[PDB]
Amino acid sequence: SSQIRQNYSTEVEAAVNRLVNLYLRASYTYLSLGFYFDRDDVALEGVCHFFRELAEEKREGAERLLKMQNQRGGRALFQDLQKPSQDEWGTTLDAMKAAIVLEKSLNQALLDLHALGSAQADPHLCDFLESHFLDEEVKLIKKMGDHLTNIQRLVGSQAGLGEYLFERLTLKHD
Amino acid sequence: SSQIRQNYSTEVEAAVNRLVNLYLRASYTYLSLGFYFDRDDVALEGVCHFFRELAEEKREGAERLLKMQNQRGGRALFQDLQKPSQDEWGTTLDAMKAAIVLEKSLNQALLDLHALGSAQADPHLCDFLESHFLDEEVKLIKKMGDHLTNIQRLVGSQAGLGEYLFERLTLKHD
Amino acid sequence: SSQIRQNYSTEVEAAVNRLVNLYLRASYTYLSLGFYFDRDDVALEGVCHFFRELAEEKREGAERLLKMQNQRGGRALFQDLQKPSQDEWGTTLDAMKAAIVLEKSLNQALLDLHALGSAQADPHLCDFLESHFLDEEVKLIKKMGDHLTNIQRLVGSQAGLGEYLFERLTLKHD
Amino acid sequence: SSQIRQNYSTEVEAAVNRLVNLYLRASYTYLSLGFYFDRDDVALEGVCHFFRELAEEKREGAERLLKMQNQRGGRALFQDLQKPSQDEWGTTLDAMKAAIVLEKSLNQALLDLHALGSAQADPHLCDFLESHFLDEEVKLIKKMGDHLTNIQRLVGSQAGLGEYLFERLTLKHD
Amino acid sequence: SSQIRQNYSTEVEAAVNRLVNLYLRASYTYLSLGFYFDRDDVALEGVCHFFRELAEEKREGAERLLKMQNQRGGRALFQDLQKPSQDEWGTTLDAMKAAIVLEKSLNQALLDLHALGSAQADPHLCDFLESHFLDEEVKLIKKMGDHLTNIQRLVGSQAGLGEYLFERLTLKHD
Amino acid sequence: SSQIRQNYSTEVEAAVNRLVNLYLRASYTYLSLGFYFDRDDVALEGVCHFFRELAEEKREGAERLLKMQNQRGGRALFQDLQKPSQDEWGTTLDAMKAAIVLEKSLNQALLDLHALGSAQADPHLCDFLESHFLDEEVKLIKKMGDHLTNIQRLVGSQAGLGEYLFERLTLKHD
Ligand SMILES: C=CC1=C(C)c2cc3[nH]c(cc4nc(cc5[nH]c(cc1n2)c(C)c5C=C)C(C)=C4CCC(=O)O)c(CCC(=O)O)c3C
Ligand SMILES: C=CC1=C(C)c2cc3[nH]c(cc4nc(cc5[nH]c(cc1n2)c(C)c5C=C)C(C)=C4CCC(=O)O)c(CCC(=O)O)c3C
Ligand SMILES: C=CC1=C(C)c2cc3[nH]c(cc4nc(cc5[nH]c(cc1n2)c(C)c5C=C)C(C)=C4CCC(=O)O)c(CCC(=O)O)c3C
Repeated sequence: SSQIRQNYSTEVEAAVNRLVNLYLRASYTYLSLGFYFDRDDVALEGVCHFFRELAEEKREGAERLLKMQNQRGGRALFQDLQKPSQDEWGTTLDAMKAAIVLEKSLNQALLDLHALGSAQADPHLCDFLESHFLDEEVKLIKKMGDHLTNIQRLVGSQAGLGEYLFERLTLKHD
Repeated sequence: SSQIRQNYSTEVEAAVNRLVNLYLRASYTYLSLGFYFDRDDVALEGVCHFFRELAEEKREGAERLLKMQNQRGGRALFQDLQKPSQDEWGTTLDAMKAAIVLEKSLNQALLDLHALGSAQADPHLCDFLESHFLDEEVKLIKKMGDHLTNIQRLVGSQAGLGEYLFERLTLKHD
Repeated sequence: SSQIRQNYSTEVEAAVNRLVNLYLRASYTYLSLGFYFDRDDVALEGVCHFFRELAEEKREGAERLLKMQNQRGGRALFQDLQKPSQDEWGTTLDAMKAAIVLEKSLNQALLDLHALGSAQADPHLCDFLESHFLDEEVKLIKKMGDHLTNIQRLVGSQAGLGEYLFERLTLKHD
Repeated sequence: SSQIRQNYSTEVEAAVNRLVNLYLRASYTYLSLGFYFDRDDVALEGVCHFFRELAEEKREGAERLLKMQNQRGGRALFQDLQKPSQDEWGTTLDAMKAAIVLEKSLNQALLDLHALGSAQADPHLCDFLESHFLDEEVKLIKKMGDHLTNIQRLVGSQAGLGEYLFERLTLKHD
Repeated sequence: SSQIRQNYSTEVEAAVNRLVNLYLRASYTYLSLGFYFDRDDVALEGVCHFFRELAEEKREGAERLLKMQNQRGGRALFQDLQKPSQDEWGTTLDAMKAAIVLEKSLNQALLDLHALGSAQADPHLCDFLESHFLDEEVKLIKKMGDHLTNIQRLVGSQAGLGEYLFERLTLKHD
Repeated sequence: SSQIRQNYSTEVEAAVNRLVNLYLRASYTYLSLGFYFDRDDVALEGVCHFFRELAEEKREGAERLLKMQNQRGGRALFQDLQKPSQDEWGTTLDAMKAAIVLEKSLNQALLDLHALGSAQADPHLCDFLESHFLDEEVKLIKKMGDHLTNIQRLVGSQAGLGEYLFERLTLKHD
């Protein structure tokens, strides 16, 4: 019995350790996506950059859960990281559609972990979770939605030009 | 046939893609190691820091291979990342002994990829590899060896004090 | 027998003097290309600029081989410079397609000279060559490939607009 | 019929395109001369420098004619560049004697093109030519003459010492 | 078996330890040469300075081999340093002729050690060697050759004046 | 008879030339010592640094005797430099014990040369010697003695820890 731990349920840490593997594996899809747009036959650098910073952000979410878990008297247990679920990612459109989903998946996770953190009454969890995680997750998921409208409204006329303009003026304007 | 690729063998990229998975999985052991020393019952922060920067360095080596591979006309293929090969890591001594090895393993890899890069005559590979990889690898592997002498010469008297002094004055002196 | 020369084969310099004429004549195509886009009936200034700096870069590669050759005890022998192999260069697309090739041609040259520099064992050559030449050549040949994807994805819808946007936002964004 | 061209005779551009090839080929002799004094058995660096900047100046004259020609509605046509007319260049004296001549040759050209530009009444030509070209050409041809007096007055006593002093104190005094 | 060493052949270090003694003994000739021109009956300070900095440069090459050798798991073994092979060094001409040779001798050494470093397949050696050693060695050996042309072209008229001018204006002009 | 020399005995210079070889060979032991503590199985960097600066200091003493000797009308004659008298140097304790001695040996030399410089009446010698040499020699020999007390008082309990603390806090405190 680690002289620190208090109010930390064993399921609350089992959930934190799956969260850790979720962030690490979403971080994996993001670099998988990134180098796919650096490819010389896709050549869409604005997009690589979008995804390479996302990958970082996710590794950050991971490191932060690891740190809070050690701070509560948890035992960070690691599992292996499932490889990305597709290799060629298509259009920006399609890449972006895979993305907004990986993000409903992780927000959903936060949502379920936050709940177990309350029905199994857990005060500073039902705050550590929302302040960094729940919140950024909503901002990120709106801005991902706005991107889709935009690339859809563009890439639906003559599509190749839509992709270009979008990466040239969206990641170089706002 | 990607209009870019020239002098890049298919085995040279298969090797680069295993190198990518080697760097990613060594990056995995390093964060596994790091959070283990942030544990409140190990409490050796100097060591967490050592390993958390190493983990980064390795993710860097990875990103750099991914980037050169896309630059040669390669197809970065990803595999899943094997989980760390141990969970509790012991003493700094033992953690450090696991480390100098993960590093002979990756240097050995560089060594074999560099060789296939020449017996299958490959000019800017038999330079991209040494300038970042081969070289840092030697500096890193000496400094890891010097650490062992030091922690061995300390942690062999009354061991607990050796661990402390070493993390307090080595990661806070040189 | 020039009191300097050491380990420098006569074929290694014959190759360096063809390399010199290759760089000088690729430098020639680049200015030929450049003034063609300054033409008032092509009017695509972003492109002239692309090619006028390339022409310089190549004259640089040339001067540098001349200098290393005098540094090894070689006798720089000059030949005349073959005029560009086409006069009107078309579309940016077509101009760009002529380009990525002049560049596989010179990289191939570096590749063959580097090899003769080793099968005829030649240590500081099998380094002078890669550090400036082999390496820049790969970076240049990727970025030329990325350009093609981009102008192809644009100039394939209504083509005239593709050309315009590409020169306006690519050479004025990244 | 290019919607720009006005008062530009076809012979005025044929002359401008030979002028272009004259500047390019004089630029060729100058680098041929330059690397000859970087040779370790001539070793006269002050002189290499003299000629390497001259070579640039000439490439400049060339680029400028190309640019004015595109500005008048001309079609810049390129020809190949005749290799330098000698390989070993001797003494500074002799190198310098080859030089003052390549310069009467190009000034003579300016002189004949300027004339056709008037007997075939051509107003902004019979100014573009003198402002950059005719004028610099006189200053350059005096200073080349002054150099000859000087190296002749020196290199006529015990000659080797004359060469040395001249390159040491002339290109390092005025 | 030193826990560090990897891919380092025993002959590769035996060669590195002779290299160490070569650099140390060339460093010895250079100070032997230096104080000979500080002599009040030679009095040629520009030359002492030339050689005293060369001596340093060589001690540097030595220290650097010692450091890389300890970095590979080698055992730096020292031998005694053979005294300079002449005591009075003559003219600058003669001093300089002894020099360009001590330098073909060490470049030749680099050349042979680099080769054993490859026929006995050794990746980060066949780079540590060229980046500092092989390369500087060529630049140094050209500039030494240029000096000879110069002092020969001077010291061949009335010789005493040639020596003076050369040390006064070469080591005080470029 | 060198027109400079005055009051300089031939034995005074024979002594200065042995002094030169003493400084050069003590400079040799110091680098021999230095790289021994850079070894990855000794790993005591504070000590390498101690000895590498000592080695320099000694080369300085040497260069200074060479310079005064040329200043008096002496003929600096060189001899070869005897290799260090031991290869593995042990403990800091033992390394340090070899050191304080190489220093009584050179101070003793200064002492005997200073004496011959007076019984063979020699005014500016019986000052050049004490101002740089005799004096620094006493300061150096006290501080070497203080080090011994300290490492002895430490390395006599559990010895490995004594070595560590001493190099960590002595070369990083005062
Ligand atoms: C293969 C799946 C993974 C992906 C795609 C991934 C992606 C990243 N990991 C990063 C940083 C990092 N990743 C890190 C440990 C790991 N990262 C790992 C796996 C992944 N990490 C593994 C395995 C690790 C252990 C679990 C660490 C420690 C950092 C650096 C943190 C720091 O200190 O800056 C960055 C930041 C790059 C930059 O320069 O902006 C990315 C994009
Ligand atoms: C072989 C005959 C040639 C010689 C000797 C020559 C010499 C030169 N060309 C230069 C620059 C240049 N030369 C250039 C295009 C060419 N240059 C070429 C042929 C020659 N160019 C060819 C062939 C080209 C096309 C006609 C360009 C574009 C520049 C650079 C202009 C700029 O943008 O700075 C420079 C400037 C070097 C410096 O660093 O100061 C020299 C000396
Ligand atoms: C093998 C025995 C020797 C040892 C161990 C030695 C050690 C040294 N010699 C140095 C500098 C130097 N050593 C020098 C000439 C010699 N040095 C030589 C032999 C030795 N020199 C020989 C042989 C030389 C001629 C007698 C010179 C000229 C310098 C540099 C002086 C300057 O101009 O800075 C330095 C300074 C290193 C630094 O970066 O702080 C050390 C440690």
